[PDB]
This record gives sequence, structure tokens and C-alpha cells, in this order.
Amino acid sequence: QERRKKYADLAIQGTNNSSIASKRSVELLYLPKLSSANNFQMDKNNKLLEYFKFFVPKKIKRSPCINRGYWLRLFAIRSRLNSIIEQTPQDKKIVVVNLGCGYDPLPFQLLDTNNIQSQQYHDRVSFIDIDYSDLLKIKIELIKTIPELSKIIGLSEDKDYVDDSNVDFLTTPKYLARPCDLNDSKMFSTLLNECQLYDPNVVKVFVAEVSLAYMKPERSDSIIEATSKMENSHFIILEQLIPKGPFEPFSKQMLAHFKRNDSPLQSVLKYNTIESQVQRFNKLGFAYVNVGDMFQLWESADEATKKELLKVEPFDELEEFHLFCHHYVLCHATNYKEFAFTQGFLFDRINLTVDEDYQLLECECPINRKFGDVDVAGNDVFYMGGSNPYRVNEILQLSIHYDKIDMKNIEVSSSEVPVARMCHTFTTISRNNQLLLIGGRKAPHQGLSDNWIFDMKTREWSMIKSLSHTRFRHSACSLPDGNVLILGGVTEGPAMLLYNVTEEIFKDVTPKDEFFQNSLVSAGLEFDPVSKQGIILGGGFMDQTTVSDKAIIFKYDAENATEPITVIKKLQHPLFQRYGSQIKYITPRKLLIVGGTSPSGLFDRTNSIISLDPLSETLTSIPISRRIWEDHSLMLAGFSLVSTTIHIIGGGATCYGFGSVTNVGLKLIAIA
Ligand SMILES: Nc1ncnc2c1ncn2[C@@H]1O[C@H](CSCC[C@H](N)C(=O)O)[C@@H](O)[C@H]1O
Repeated sequence: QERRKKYADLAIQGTNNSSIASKRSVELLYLPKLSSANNFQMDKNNKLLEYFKFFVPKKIKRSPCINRGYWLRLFAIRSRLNSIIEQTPQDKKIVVVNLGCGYDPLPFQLLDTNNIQSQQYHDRVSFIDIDYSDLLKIKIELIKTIPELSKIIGLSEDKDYVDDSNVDFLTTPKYLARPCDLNDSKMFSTLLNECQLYDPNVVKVFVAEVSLAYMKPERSDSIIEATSKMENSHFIILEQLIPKGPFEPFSKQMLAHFKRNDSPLQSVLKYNTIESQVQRFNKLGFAYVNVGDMFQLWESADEATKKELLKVEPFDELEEFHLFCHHYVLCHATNYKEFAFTQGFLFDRINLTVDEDYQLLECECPINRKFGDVDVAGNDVFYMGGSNPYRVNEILQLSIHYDKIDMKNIEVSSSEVPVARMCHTFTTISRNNQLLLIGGRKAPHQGLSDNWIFDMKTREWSMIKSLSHTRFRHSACSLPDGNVLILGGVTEGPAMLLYNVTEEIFKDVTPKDEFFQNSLVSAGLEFDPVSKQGIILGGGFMDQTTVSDKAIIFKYDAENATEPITVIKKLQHPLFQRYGSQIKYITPRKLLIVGGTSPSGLFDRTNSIISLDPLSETLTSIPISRRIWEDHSLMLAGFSLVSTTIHIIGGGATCYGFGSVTNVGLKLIAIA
């Protein structure tokens, strides 16, 4: 009974172990590499200061996606506080009240007069830290026994001990620690009054950084409503969303992960979306709301900062990052009209016809790998490379049947073979007798330039001419003369290349259109020999921020030696703004568009897979049934399309350390 509550409470307190360690990972790897502009923590001699180290027992390392997300989380809270400190008259006291503070050293980072990067916080800002008693006991003991922390808040720095380890509160002029189980709304309301937070001459900033997330909506809402009664208050909440419901690919994994750790996300079940948070805050007494998800925060970072962030460590998991970012909200509310959400801080805030000719079915293809590539060489299908979860150079031969897909490994006969890789292309050439391997990467800082041909008959690999520039996440397609068009990728090389198979030559065929001034990463690409046209769909740019919302129609003149590729037409649509999608002509007048991720939001059952008639410029939805959406592991990242009917095979994703998901497999067939 009470054992259940105590256990639940301690499990929730334990989530702080994970977040503090992840923040420490960022302090270790990121902050030393970011200039004074976005360092958070530096002294007058340009030397980094550290605060998270006091609260974390070991060196910490996380995946690049996780680190990037935690830097973004640090930036989220700091940016909101900056907006308040910058606008509030400098004679006013500001009190930052951290609700479920865990071991977060933010107050120390901000109050430290050695930290020249927090100078605007040194004079009139105070802090109140609130968490469960048991957790605060530990935090306070650390504060009182660590000289650097004690000095910041004016305590004795000569003590490496405490008289009483059960003390769960702390009082100093600029920092209070106050125990409260936030599920006890009445105790919290009393606490606000004991701290005199009703004083209208004092600006309050309540922060709930993935803390209220663990509480039932009735309990978290009671806290929000209690703070609304304090004149001149802000409420900043940073927590999870499930914008498309609990069965969206990433959402499903996220909810299960938190449940398995006995710290379920309870409030998000009521507040699924950005709009639901606006309505929530309005109802609870905060009329003025500025809210967006984490990708909007990323887009808002200035260029210099973006440039540095990309250079901190190798990264190439943008689909995962899109998904993560759309699952976290940053909501900043106020209860007073005088506070302006200014330009630099402000967040900006369709029913397709259902296709009647084609439908989506399950069709198991447990190749269970991602970011390889595949092509058809006669009646046969060959998939090469990718990761599962480590990179391979293996070739699978696929035999496709209406109901399932058979697979066998192809033993190779040559002494030399291409290194294991992902994000390469693999394209049929040589009248269906060979397969061309272009580029790819090992780790993200290990883009490759070595190209190969695999001969099906002899099962021998041979290395051919290398690219002058490494290139991965490019797209490729076969042309009607048997040559191969190569588009974009992460590369310093030309935006578009043509590989002439017989001549063994690469040619820069970058079209004379301003669209091609920047390399396009993970775009859909296909060419139709019948209508003699091809399409480029979506694609990101090397800023890892911008994604094209264009479908570009182009044509190929084999007899033009200098300018064989020309743009015919550009179509623009929000559902074209995808990174890591694939496209395939179902018919000369019907292009299938599958998957990928978007910077503008999450795809759902109705728009993950759509179809475009490029001539008449019509669009339809190819809906994913409730059944397959809910009951099967879908994840349209790093997948491939094959047609002997189009099979959607391979793919998957690591969901921000909430577990991994493998795309099971789909098939698009004609409706009889
Ligand atoms: N009912 C409750 N009362 C007090 N604290 C709570 C609480 N429910 C959750 N929390 C606190 O919320 C914290 C979540 S971990 C996040 C810690 C901190 N806000 C940070 O971002 O670094 C935990 O320390 C947990 O104990």
C-alpha cells in the first residue's frame, strides 16, 4: 500500500540519475568545443567551468543523438530564462523555482561569479529547489560538503562533512532547497506562501523540466493552477508529447520504455499535443502562452551556433533526431500581459483523397537491417550492406513471393572486398549482370570514396575508379542508356554526377538551376524510361536543419555532353518535405512516396505513404490500416523499395535510448 507509493516515488526519483548523467556527458564533450557564445560555463580566462561533475560519479558517454538532444534541452531552459532576465527591469527580484529539480546544478552555474557566461544572473536572481525529501537530503549534503558549491551560496567552505545527513531543507540568501512531494497539492500551496512568492514586486519563474511528466494529469495540473495565483509568474514546462497518439512508431517505444522503468509518462496521455498544452495552460490560469517542440528550438539556434554544434562530434541519425524533437515540448506561459514574447523567442504555431487503385498490406521481409541498398538484376533481387546494428558488407539474395520474402547469403569469391558500410547506393548495371556500389560510410566521420562492382555470375567484387570526394546518403538511379545518375549526399563534391559505365568516367552534370547550389541529402530519386522524366523528392541540406519541400521533375538527354540534365518543373507541398524517403513510379503517371521524417511534424497513418501524379499534380493518401499501425513495428527510416507491386523492406531506428525498433515490412498492391 504505502510500500507501493514509496517504490513508485523512488523509481521516479531515479529518473534524475539518468538525466544528470546525460547532462554531464554534454558538459564533458560539447561544452569544451563551443565558443563563448554558447558555452553556458566559462571563466574570465576562457577556461571551462564544470558543475555537473559534482553530482555524477563517473565519466559519462551517450550516443550523438542523445548528446545533441541534451544540449538542446540545456539550451531550451537557458533561452527561456534569458528572455525573462533580458526583459524584466533590472531592479526587480526574479526567483526561479525548480519543480522536481533533481540534482540539477543550474542555480550554482548561474550564481557563480566566476562564470562570466552567467553575469546577468549574478545580482537579482534567486533560486528555490523543490523535490522529494529523500532526494534533497542527498543534494544538500553534496552542496554543504563541496567547497566550490558552498562558496557560491555563501556557506562555509571548510567543511567536508555535515552534522546531520537527514536535513532536507537549506536556506541561504540566494538559494533555498525545500522538500515537497508535488502530489500533495495542499503542501505545495503552503510552501508557495512560506516562501512569500505572492509578492507582486517579485517575478517568479516556475520550471518543470521532465518532472511533472511523471505525475497524473490531475496532480500536475493542480501544481500549475496553484502557481497561477502568484502575481507576475512564468511557467516553463519541458516534457513529452505523443502528437499522433500512443501507437506512432517512436511514441509506442517511448511509452513502453518509461513503463518498463516503473516511471510511466502519465500527463502526456491527457496532453498529447502542442495545442493541448496551450488549452491546458489557459484553463489553469495562464492566458499567455508561447509553445513549440524541440525542432523549432533547433531551427531557432543562430547559424554560428549551428555550425559549431555540427562540428562537436560525428552525427548521422537525423531521422531519429527529427522523431525525438517532435516528442518534446517547450511551453512557456505567463499570467501577466506585460511580458512580451519577442521575435527571437517566439514560436510559430489537409485531407487527401484516399487512393482507390492501390493498398498497403503486410509482407514479412525480416532482412532486419537498415541503410543498405538493393536492386533487381533480372528475376533476382540483391541487397548489400547496411547495419544490424553494426555495419556489414554482406549481400543477401531475395526471392519474393506474394506472401513472404525468402533470403540467402551470397558467398563471395574474391580476395578483396569492400569494407562494411551503410548509406551507399547499389545499382544494377551491365545489362542486368552486375551491381555498382558507390560511396557510403563507416562511422559518420568516415565517408568513403571507394567504389566497386559486384559480378553476379562469378560472385566476385572488383574495385573501380574512386570518387574524388567522399560521399554518403546520396541517391542513385539507373538511366535508360545503362548509366547511373548520382545525386547529392554528404559530400564536398558536385551536386549531381553521371557515372558512364562503359567509359568508366564520372561527369559533373549539376543542372544550371539554383536549387543545386547545395548538396541534397537523402532525397527520393527515380527515373521513368516510359515518360522519359525523373523526379527528385524532398531531401535535407548539409546544415542538418533545412529540408526541401519540392518535387523536382527533370529530363535526361543522353546526347547532350555538357548539360544532359535539365529541370522541367518544380512542385511544392508540405508532404514533400521529407528526409530519408524513397520514391518509385508505380505507373508513368503515379509516383509512390514512402516514409522519411520531416522537420515540420510527424507523419501518421494517412500521410506516411502517398502518391503523386506529376502531370496532373494530384495527390492521394495510401492509408496504413489501424491494425498494422498499432500492432506491428513500423519505422520508415533506412528502408528500401523493391519491385519485381512494390515491397517496402528493411529499416529501423534507435528511439533516443528508449529502445530500438525494426521495420517489419510492407507491400503495396493493386486493388482488384
Ligand atoms: N511528486 C513529485 N514531487 C517532487 N519531485 C518530483 C515529483 N515527481 C517527480 N519529481 C522529480 O522530478 C525529477 C525528474 S528527473 C529531472 C531532474 C531535473 N528537473 C533536470 O531536468 O535535470 C526527479 O528528481 C523527481 O524526483
